[PDB]
Amino acid sequence: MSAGKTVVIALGGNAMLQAKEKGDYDTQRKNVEIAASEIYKIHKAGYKVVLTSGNGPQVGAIKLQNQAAAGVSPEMPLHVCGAMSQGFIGYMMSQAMDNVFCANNEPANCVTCVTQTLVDPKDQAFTNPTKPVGRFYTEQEAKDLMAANPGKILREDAGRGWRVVVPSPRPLEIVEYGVIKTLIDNNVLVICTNGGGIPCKRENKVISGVDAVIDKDLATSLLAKTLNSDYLMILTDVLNACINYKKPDERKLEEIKLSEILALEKDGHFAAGSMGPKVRAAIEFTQATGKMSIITSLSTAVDALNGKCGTRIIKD
Amino acid sequence: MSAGKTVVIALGGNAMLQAKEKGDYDTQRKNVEIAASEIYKIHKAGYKVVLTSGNGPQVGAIKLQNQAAAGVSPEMPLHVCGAMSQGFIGYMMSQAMDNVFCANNEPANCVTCVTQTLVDPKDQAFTNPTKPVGRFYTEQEAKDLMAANPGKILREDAGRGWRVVVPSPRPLEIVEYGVIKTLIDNNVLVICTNGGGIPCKRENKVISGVDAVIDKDLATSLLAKTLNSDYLMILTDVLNACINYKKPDERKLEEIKLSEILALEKDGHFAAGSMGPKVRAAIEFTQATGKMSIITSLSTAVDALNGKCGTRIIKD
Repeated sequence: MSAGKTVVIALGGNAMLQAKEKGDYDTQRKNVEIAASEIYKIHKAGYKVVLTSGNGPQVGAIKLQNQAAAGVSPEMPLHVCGAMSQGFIGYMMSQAMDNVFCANNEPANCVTCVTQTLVDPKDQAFTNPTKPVGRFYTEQEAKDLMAANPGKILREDAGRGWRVVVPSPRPLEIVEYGVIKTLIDNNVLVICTNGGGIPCKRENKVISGVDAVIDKDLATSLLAKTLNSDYLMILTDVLNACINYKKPDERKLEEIKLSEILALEKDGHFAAGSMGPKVRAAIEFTQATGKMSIITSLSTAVDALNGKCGTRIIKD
Repeated sequence: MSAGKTVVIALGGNAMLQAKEKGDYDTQRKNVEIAASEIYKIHKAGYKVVLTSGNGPQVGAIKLQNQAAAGVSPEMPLHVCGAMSQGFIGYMMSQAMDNVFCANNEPANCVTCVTQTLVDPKDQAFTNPTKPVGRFYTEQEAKDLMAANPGKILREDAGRGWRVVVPSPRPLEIVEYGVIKTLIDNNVLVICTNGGGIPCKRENKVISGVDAVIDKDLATSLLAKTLNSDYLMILTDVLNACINYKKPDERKLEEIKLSEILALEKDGHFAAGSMGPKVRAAIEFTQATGKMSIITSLSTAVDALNGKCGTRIIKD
C-alpha cells in the first residue's frame, strides 16, 4: 500500500531447508509455504516488502548436477548455476507468496527478479574460497575428492561435515536496483537477489559472470541502503543474537544501541560464528542510514517489527 | 520513454541455439548478444519492449541433467526445470541487453521476471505429449534410449532428428500480468514468459506446477493480448512465412488480411512445420485486438515494424 514504510527482509537456509533435511522439491516448497505465511503478516500489517534469500544448498545441488551429467550434457559455470537457482528459488517464493495472498482474498502482485551483483575482480576472496555451499560430505569422501579434483576444495563446518567452498567476494552493486525501486514505489512485493545475486564483474563497459557465490546478508544490506529502506531484517533460526552462547553469563541481545553492538564486534563477540556477517550486515546498514536493523527468527518477524523481541540495532 | 507504443516480441532458438550447435554457455551467450543488439534498435527507435523466448533446448538440457544425476542429487520435476531455464535465459538476455545499453551510454533498466502460466490439467496435451525439447538423437539412439527409459517418448522432428517430447497445454493466464504491465508503464525493458512461462494449475485457489512446456508463441500472444500491446512480434530465422517453397508456385505471405490467412489455416497450408502455431497465435492476437501481428527474421525486425517487410497480419 502507498502509505507503508519499506522493509528489506533476508530469508535464510531455513526458509528452504530444516536442520539436515533432504532437498527434494516437495520438502523445500513446504518450508517456503511456511515462510510465506509469516511474510504475509508483515504485508498485511501494511509494510512494503523486498524479499531476498541465500542459495547455498540449492546452487550447490545445481552445480553437482552439472558435474554429474557432464559427459552427457554440457556443464554450466557456477555463475550460471546461480542464475538457475534464482529461477528455482524465486519461483517457489512467488508461488507461495501468491497462494497466501489468494487465501486471504488479496489479488496477487509479487514478482521475482533475476539479479546480478557486481563485485571486484581483484577481491581477496578470488585467491581464498570461504563460502560453504551444497550439502555435507565426510572427511573420507572429502579428503578424497581432491584426488580426482585437486582444484576443488572442502572445509570444516564443524560436525555436520565437509563442504565445498568458493570465492565469496564483497557485493559492490545491484545491477537491477533501479528497477527494484520502481517496483516497490508501486507497492509490488519484490523477490530479488536470491543467493546474493549472480556475481559479476564489469570492465570496459561489459558485464560478465564470475564463478562465485556472494554473501546473502552483505548483499541485502547493500540493497537496503541503496534503496534507503526503512528497515533491514535478517531472519535466521536463532530468534536472537547471543553474546556468550552456552554460558553462565550468556547475554541475549535485544534492542541495542549502535554503540554496544559495534563495540562487541571488536570484542570479536561474533567472529567465528554463523552470525558474524549477519552482524556486520546489520551494523553496515544502521550505520549508514540511521534506520533500524533487526536479526530474529522467521517465527517472530512481525513481533520484532512491533518491538516485542528480536535483536534490533538502533541509531546513535 | 513515456510515449512509445508497445511491441511484444518472442525470440526463438536462433536467439540461443543454431542448427547443430552444442549447448554450452559461451555458444548461447554470443547468440543472445546478437539478438540483443537487434532488439536494442527497437528500443532506440522508441518502442516499449517486452521480450519473451522459447526454452526447448534449455529446459530439455536441464531435464536431461536432472534425470542423469538422480542418484547423486534429487531430481526436480519438469516445471521446476522450467523455472531453472528462466533463471538461465533471463540472465543471458538481460545481461546482454544491459551491455548493448551501456555500449550506447544509456544507463540500464531491463529486468527478467520469473513467470507462471496457468493451464488446464485436463488439456489434451497431457494425454498426448508432442512438444520437442532438448537435443536431437539419431533414430537408433531414440530407439535404444526409449528401451532403456520406458516412460520417455521421442519423436522425429524438424525433418531431421529424434527428440524427447512433452505435454504442451494451452496457456490461459499469465499470473504476473499486473506487474509486467506496471513495469512497461514505467518504461522498463521487460524480459518474462521465457519458455512460455512456468506451467501451473489453480484449484481451490492454490497455484501449483504441472509437468509441461507451453508453446512460447501462444503464450506470447496471450500476454500481448492481456497487455493490449500495439504489436505482437514473432521472430525466427525463416525470412518470412512461405506457402509452397521450393515448389514453382511458391507464395510468400507478406502483408495480408485476417480472413484471408484465416481460411488458409482452415485449408491446412501451415499443417506442418514450425509455422502452424506461429500463425495460429498471430491470428489469435489480431482477431481479439485488431492490432497487427508480425512474423519475420531477427535481422529484419525493425524493418517489419517499419511496414516494409515480413509477414504482417492485419485486421479486416
